[PDB]
Amino acid sequence: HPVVFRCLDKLGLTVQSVKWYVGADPDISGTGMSAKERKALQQVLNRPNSAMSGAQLRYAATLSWACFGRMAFKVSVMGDGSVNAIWPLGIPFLKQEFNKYGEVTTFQYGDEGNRESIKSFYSAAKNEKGRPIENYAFMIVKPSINGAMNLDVQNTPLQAVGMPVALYNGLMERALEQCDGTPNSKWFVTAGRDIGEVQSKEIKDGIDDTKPGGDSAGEIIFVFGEDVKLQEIKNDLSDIHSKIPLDDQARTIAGNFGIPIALLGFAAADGSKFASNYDESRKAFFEDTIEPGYLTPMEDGFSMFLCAPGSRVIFDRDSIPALKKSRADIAAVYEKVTFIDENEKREVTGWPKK
Amino acid sequence: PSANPAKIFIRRLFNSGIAKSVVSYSNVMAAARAMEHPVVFRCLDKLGLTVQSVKWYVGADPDISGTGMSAKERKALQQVLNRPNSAMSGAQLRYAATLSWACFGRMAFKVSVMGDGSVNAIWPLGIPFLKQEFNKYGEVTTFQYGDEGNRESIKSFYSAAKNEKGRPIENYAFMIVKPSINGAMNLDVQNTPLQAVGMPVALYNGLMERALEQCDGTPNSKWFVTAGRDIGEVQSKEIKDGIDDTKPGGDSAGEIIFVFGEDVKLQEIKNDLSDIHSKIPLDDQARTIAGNFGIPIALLGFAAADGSKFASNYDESRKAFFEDTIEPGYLTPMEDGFSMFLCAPGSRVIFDRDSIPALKKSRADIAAVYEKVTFIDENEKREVTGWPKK
Amino acid sequence: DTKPGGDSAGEIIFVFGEDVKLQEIKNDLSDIHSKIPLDDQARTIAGNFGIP
Repeated sequence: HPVVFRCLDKLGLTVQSVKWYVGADPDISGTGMSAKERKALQQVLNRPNSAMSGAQLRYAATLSWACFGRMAFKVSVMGDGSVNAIWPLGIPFLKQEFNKYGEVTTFQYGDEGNRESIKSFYSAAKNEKGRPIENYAFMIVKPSINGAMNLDVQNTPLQAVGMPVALYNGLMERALEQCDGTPNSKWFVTAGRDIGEVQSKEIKDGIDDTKPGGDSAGEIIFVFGEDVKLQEIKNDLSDIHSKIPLDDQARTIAGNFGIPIALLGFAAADGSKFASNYDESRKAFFEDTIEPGYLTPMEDGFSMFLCAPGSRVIFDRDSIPALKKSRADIAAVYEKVTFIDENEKREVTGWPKK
Repeated sequence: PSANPAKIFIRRLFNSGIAKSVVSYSNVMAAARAMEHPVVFRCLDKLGLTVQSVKWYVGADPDISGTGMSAKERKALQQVLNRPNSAMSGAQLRYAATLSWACFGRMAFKVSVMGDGSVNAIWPLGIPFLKQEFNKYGEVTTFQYGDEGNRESIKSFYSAAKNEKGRPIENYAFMIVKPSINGAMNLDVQNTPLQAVGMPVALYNGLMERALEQCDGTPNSKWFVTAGRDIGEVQSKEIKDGIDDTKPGGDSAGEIIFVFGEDVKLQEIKNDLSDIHSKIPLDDQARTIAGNFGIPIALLGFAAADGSKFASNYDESRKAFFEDTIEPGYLTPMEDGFSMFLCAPGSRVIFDRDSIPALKKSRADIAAVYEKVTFIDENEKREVTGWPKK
Repeated sequence: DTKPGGDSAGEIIFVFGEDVKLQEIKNDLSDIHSKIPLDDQARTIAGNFGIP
């Protein structure tokens, strides 16, 4: 779709541009992984397998989260529990099973041609530290109103963009049909019945000689002894595509996804009134949509299902280009305050303790 | 080897031992006509030039260390990276890769390697002429390049024989892909902007065709004169000769027309061609096509009615286009793929993102601010502004 | 034949011997969705939740 695809690609690229790393948990300590294990998991976090890097994994995860509101992955584990590979699963081809208490016990991945079964993180055998010692899979779900998180209730923007998309498609289809179906002419000429069998040809030959490149281009048309009539045809195609409703549908679709329409490149007549300038919109889009919408869910899910307690997967927010100038300005402002310790100043602006 | 979930698909879609096309014929035709379009060609050229403007180099990996290539090997690979082969330089390789990525959503190259594993040349491969084969576990084994009669087979990086260090010791090829929704990556499913710009392009072409047809077929006349039947065989010629003499350069140019004793009628023919090309929809389609490619319309050159309402200046648009489209969309895939398939672990191919002319003023302006901050080390100040550690 | 791609596209229409009548049809869909009341209802819905 010429509108929804742009939004999905924008979200995917924006979430892709951000990195992460394996760090320590500020809140809970003591059971964390050693430095060697953290560095070992770091390598997998950069090259999950032989056909994908981290950026592509982020892109696929973002697309899955946007379209379906849930994402899943498969994890390969060695004998001692350390991870060595990660694979993404196609949400459309995934099925799950439950026990009588409601915990997921098995993931069924396949279709009518081939099938594969995977043990869930809960049902997989574990070592003394609680880490799995066999291949397993896990999935993340966006909550809903009812509160039953693992059941077939979804929360995605595509729920509500039905009517706008339908109307947009209808208007564009009408516009396409009309251009091909409409005669391409500008004059409509009629004549009486009292013109012979030859002067009738003569008249049209005389008119045709005024075409560009003709023998009498640019001259007047003189007709003798006959009342011919002309009717100008005003083929007004300036509103073939129904500009106003078509723009409104695009605005609604862009809004439901949480993307300021200025960043999408589409038209908006009142930019300065709300979107004061490009940079503020770029900053606001990130801070208000990407951080609480896409970064946090993946961060929390990977931290819950890969790292042992005491460690976490952390996204690097402050290093993004869109926030460099603001970060520098705020950092320069705190340089003057003196009732605050140096460590607190560092903590506020995103730097770690010395 | 059997843990890959991708085996779900390739046993159904791509029978083992049969080479299948990377892209469908319709995509190839769509790409072919794009280069001849007055709108899509400009966008593709803009992307290609902007991407080729950026240099790279071979450097050390900042996250993983050890067992990497020495300085000599890195400098040797630098020569190949600067002069890939006898016909193309680095910039042309970037241009071709950018066009392939923009049109088909995937790029492939062939790498020539000497006996000891060091590289000596690199060649680009045309996506339209490329086919690939899979084993039963779903990993690519052979790349088929050519046609039914003239053919060349290339072993993939995975199945090529390697030395004890894991580097290939014979010619091979590799391909990069853009993920999609269905999860699987190496299948015949693509992700390119050309998927979604069908209707705009079709409508634009239709409107321009109508404009040309109207231009070449509308009578070029300004007056329509009619006369009665009660005019002799000679007076009729006299009337027209009298009217004709008022043409520029005539004997009676600029004078009045005085007709005696006939009821001649005269109507003006207002040929209004001011809207021959359907300005409004034709501009809307161009805006949509430019938008889908992620290029601000101001940079392309086509006009818009709200330039100052969003973008205060031109430089901000130039900077934003780079930072939001070129960096995450094109530079990162090529960087990651080349680092994965050419350099040994502990090393990486790095683009020089901080020397672009568009960002020269911004870097200095930000650097002049950290000079005042004092609760940060000098090394941290250098790092945050892109400078290497002392 | 005056359709785009036809044998006589762009040329005039010359009908001899009949009183054919031609009417222009203006399908004005620029207010198909009732822009103003719809925007007012959207604003009213947004206001009650306390979201600018």
